[PDB]
Amino acid sequence: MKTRDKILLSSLELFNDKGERNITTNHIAAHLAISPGNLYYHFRNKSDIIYEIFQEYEKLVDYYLDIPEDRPITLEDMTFYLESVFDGLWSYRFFHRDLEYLLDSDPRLRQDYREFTNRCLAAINRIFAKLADAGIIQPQPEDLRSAMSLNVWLVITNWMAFLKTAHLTELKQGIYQVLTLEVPYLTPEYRERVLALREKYRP
Amino acid sequence: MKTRDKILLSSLELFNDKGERNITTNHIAAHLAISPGNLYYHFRNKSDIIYEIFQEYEKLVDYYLDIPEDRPITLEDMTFYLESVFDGLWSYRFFHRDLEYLLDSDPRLRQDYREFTNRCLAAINRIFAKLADAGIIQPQPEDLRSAMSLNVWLVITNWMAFLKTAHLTELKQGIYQVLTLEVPYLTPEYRERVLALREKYRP
Repeated sequence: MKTRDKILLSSLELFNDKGERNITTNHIAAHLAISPGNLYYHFRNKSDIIYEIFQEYEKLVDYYLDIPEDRPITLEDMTFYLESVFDGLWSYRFFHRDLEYLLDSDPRLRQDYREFTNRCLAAINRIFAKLADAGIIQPQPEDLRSAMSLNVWLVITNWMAFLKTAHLTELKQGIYQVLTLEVPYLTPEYRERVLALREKYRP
Repeated sequence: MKTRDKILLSSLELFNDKGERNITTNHIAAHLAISPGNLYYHFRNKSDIIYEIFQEYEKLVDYYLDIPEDRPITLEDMTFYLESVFDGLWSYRFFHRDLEYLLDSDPRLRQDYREFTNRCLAAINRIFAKLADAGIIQPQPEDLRSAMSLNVWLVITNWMAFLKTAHLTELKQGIYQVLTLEVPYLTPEYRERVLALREKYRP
């Protein structure tokens, strides 16, 4: 692994574990046993570290939420989209925790995150659109589906934060809450299985 | 106004405007034109300021969410509960922004916030329970209602945070998203008005 990749890997670990608030470039250099100057060669400041870490998260989520258009959406796809996004949110937990300071610190990050959020929302719309086509949920108007998609986002991205105030694999039980959003829209064909599936995620 | 009350009022203003992360007791003393020693008399450290500010927010929300039991719940009550909680979340915006560091800094705050969250959730259950009794929504099982109540909480407390990433009275349009949760459970009697009401909050 190249020195640079260690820097990104270790920074992520320290940010997730101690909070980005409390981690400086000197801490990161000390952890990695490289001089401050060595770290500076690869990254001029902490914001540049954070931006590149975000760019890896962005690439990951885009890859998971690249919806296939040549086949119908299955329940196994639904569980994959949900689990993989929840795993992402755990692996990059430092980001959503200090989100608002990170956006304010970096206009590039703010711009990219706004655009990323629209892609994610557009993938949630698209998943529901396909679930309708497959006969899993009842098809809904353009407005009520945009609203419902935002609620999915709001629930998923605030689950970690709720767990810290209520008290790894403890984390995925937020799927139960997301599936609760689509409980009354389930068609007769699938009501039995989707509820059965939902139950397997209960805290 | 007593010197102490100014300290709490001004600390809230500086925390909301600049972020608690970036505000120290010296900044607060400087803003108020009182010596560091004068501030120390009233508050030994920043955590004590924050705890007391939280205790005022807690009292406020408890007062708004003290559900009357001697009459049925109306739609006007529903809008009040929603608007007042959203106004609270704006007025104390600094708290939810740095929530996780604030809980970690103070075990008293962590304990009280966990308990406060249960009271709030228990008021959401109770509001739905009363909406069922009034014939506004369809009555739901104990489990599906606990789940739905948590989704309300998850949506409300993450609305501010979404607005910073998507781009005062701009803030209350999250009511549309909360009411979207109860759209399919509306009874024939009230479907017309609750949707009509929901529309008045559209961004």
